[PDB]
Amino acid sequence: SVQIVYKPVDLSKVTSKCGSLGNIHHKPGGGQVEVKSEKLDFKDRVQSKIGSLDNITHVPGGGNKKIETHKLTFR
Amino acid sequence: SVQIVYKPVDLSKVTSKCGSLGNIHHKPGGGQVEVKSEKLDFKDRVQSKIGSLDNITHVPGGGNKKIETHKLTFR
Amino acid sequence: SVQIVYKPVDLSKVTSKCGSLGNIHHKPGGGQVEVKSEKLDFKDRVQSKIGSLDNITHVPGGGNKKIETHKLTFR
Amino acid sequence: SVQIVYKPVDLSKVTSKCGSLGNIHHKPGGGQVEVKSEKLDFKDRVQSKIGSLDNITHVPGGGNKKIETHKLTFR
Amino acid sequence: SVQIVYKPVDLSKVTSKCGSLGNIHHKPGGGQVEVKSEKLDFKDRVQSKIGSLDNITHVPGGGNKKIETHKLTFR
Repeated sequence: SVQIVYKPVDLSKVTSKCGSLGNIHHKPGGGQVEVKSEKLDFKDRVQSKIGSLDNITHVPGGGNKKIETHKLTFR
Repeated sequence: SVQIVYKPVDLSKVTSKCGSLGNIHHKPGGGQVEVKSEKLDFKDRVQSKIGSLDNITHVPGGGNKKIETHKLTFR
Repeated sequence: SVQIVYKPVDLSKVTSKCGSLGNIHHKPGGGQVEVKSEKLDFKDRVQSKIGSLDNITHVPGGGNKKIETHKLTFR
Repeated sequence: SVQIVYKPVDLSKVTSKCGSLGNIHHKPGGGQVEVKSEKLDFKDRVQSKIGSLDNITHVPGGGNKKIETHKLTFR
Repeated sequence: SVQIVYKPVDLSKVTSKCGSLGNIHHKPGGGQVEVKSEKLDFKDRVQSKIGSLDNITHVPGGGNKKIETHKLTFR
């Protein structure tokens, strides 16, 4: 009596073409950093970062993404 | 009596063509940073970032995205 | 009575073509960092980072991603 | 009696600065070449070139030129 | 009586700076070449070139030139 036929068909394409990719320059924190501290009181947790941190250069030739989710729930 | 026929057909395409990609310059925090502190009281948690942080250069040749979601719920 | 036929068909493609990929320059923390501290009191945990930390250059020729999830739940 | 004092002083400079140089594409003779010849008479020297010849891509980072000529003639 | 003092002084400079140089593509003679010949008479010297010949890609990092000529003639 209860017939379920789940037939998803996918013939798709995610495509990229690039003749040339390059000459990328990333220069963070060229300038001068000066931190002068006198008579500081801390009564709890301290987190400090000084300088050039967590800087990213990401250059994928493709960088193509496909996300697909299939869910069948029967109750 | 209860017949369900789930037939999604997909023949689609997400496409990019680029003849050339380049000569990208990213220069964050060229200037001078000076932090002078005198007589500071902190009675709770402190988080400090000084300089050039979390700067991103992202250059994908494609960068093409396809998101697809299929959900069948029977109750 | 309860017949479930789960037939997902996938003939898809995630593709990239790059003629050339290169000449990438990443120079974080070129500048001068000076940290001068006098008479500091800390009554709890301290975390300190000074200089050039956690800097990333990521250059994949492809960098193509496919995520697929299939879930069948019967109850 | 005849005194000649030839003192040319040169402190000059020819200078170039280029942040990035690239992504140059040179595609000569992409099309189709068809040469059909019937019943030709030549009674003297023949020179023939067919296709893609003498094509130049010249990409100097500098390409700076200085020409200097000094001539002293006494008679 | 006849005194000649030839003192050329040269402190000059020809200089180039290039941050990056690249991603150069040279594709001559991609197309199709077809040469069909029937009943040709040649009564003198023949020179023939067919296809992709004498194609140049020249990419110097510097490519800086200085030409200097000094001539003293006495008669």
